[PDB]
Amino acid sequence: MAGPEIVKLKKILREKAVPPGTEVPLDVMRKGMEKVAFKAADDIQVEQVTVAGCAAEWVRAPGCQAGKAILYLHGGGYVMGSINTHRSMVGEISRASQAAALLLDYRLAPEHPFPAAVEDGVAAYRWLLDQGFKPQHLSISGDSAGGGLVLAVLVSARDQGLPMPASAIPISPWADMTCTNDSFKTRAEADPMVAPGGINKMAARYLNGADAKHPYASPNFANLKGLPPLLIHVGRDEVLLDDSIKLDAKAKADGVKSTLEIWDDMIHVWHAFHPMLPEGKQAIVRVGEFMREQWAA
Ligand SMILES: [Cl-]
Ligand code: NA
Repeated sequence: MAGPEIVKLKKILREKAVPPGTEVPLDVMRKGMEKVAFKAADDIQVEQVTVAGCAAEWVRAPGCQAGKAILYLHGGGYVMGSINTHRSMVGEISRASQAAALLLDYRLAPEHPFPAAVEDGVAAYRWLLDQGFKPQHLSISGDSAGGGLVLAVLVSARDQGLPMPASAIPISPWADMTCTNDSFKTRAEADPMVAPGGINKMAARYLNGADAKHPYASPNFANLKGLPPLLIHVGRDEVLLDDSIKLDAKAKADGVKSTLEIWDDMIHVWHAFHPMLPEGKQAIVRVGEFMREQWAA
């Protein structure tokens, strides 16, 4: 059934998880995420750059093809996460796709609420086009809050007249700020991650009074017509299951070439656990293949 890695991983995550209900201050969560972040592989080279007023890093694994790039939007519920927390996983995505990744330190809430993150994402994409990268040589990817942001950035870029990239790969996307999908109940017991009444708090902090059904905050409610080919990754054992299934339905309905992959026994952004999780490495390899596939077309 389930690999021994995932089983032990779920065990470890449940042991370290903070009890439901307990309110962890934001700076504490932010420092905790930074503290436990995985160190990127020794062969991942990095270059600090500033993009659209944001700190960023070009994350290049060996084997990167010149002319191609990935705009990567990190997870962290729009309130935490950074270049440092995602450098390891992004390095591996760069390895599998044979393309350098632009890891953006976009503005976070509550200091900079919605639509600050979307503006930064769109500006970073504009920046890439301005640097000379061709739309057909580009890809946008991100996890969790970052996965939703991938879609939000695409819709906003499109509305502003920007060309669409060759592909987009949202990982465990959070594309519905309302958090009302059934999976928050049907997949809760199997989701070792936290938890959430904790997730409603992040939505509150990000929106800061904005309509939770705003297209740029919750892409599952947006018009996705014209968006590029999509690869949607999501674990069957996560509370955001329904977000990915509904995103896929919305996309196909809007004429978008969408490919949803629900990985059995997997958890929220299981990719991040590639060091100890075979499925993690596998999923990342798949993201890379899909990106290469779309760039070849
Ligand atoms: Cl923001
Ligand atoms: Na198909």
